[PDB]
Amino acid sequence: ATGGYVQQATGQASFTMYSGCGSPACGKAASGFTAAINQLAFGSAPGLGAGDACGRCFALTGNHDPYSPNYTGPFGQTIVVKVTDLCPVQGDQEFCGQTTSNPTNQHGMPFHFDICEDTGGSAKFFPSGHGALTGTFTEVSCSQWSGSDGGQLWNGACLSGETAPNWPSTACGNKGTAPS
Ligand SMILES: CC(CCO)CCO
Ligand SMILES: CC(CCO)CCO
Ligand SMILES: CC(CCO)CCO
Repeated sequence: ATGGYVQQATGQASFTMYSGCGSPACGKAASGFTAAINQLAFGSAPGLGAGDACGRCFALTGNHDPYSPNYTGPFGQTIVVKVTDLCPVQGDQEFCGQTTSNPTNQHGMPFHFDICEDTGGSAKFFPSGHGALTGTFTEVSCSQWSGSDGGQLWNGACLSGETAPNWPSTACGNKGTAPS
């Protein structure tokens, strides 16, 4: 996409959970299930505002635990998240370090969703004892997402991807150039 960001409506991803998603990088939280997405897909960098992932809705499915490769299941439910947040490239190199020159993480995945625990998404998705998974995602209409957006936390906040057609398309827009 613009900026060299890798923004595909469907693909393979890794998955983790995180806490404290009430002041996320898009500048609006939401009451439904939410996630952070890796920087290369988010479409912005820390401090540069919302990227084009902001507000888009995705159906996530886990089907492997790379840390317990003999575990056969059960996995969790497929859930629909709204992306509200950035999983930065400069932080966790295991999961969100994808760049334009090296577009997969340490699990070989080109995308990562960090699912916010606070509002219930991770309890639907991760079986007890299996908090890091790999699997798939597909962008869906936000008609498939229960929830209400929070208020703007700063000027420029954006979740306008919530009404956009699936990628390829533009809503909030990408900021600067993707990490190399
Ligand atoms: C759980 C929500 C209550 C306000 O709608 C806040 C989540 O950001
Ligand atoms: C064959 C493995 C067990 C698979 O559940 C054990 C030996 O690596
Ligand atoms: C996390 C899930 C594992 C069972 O498939 C349960 C969600 O209800």
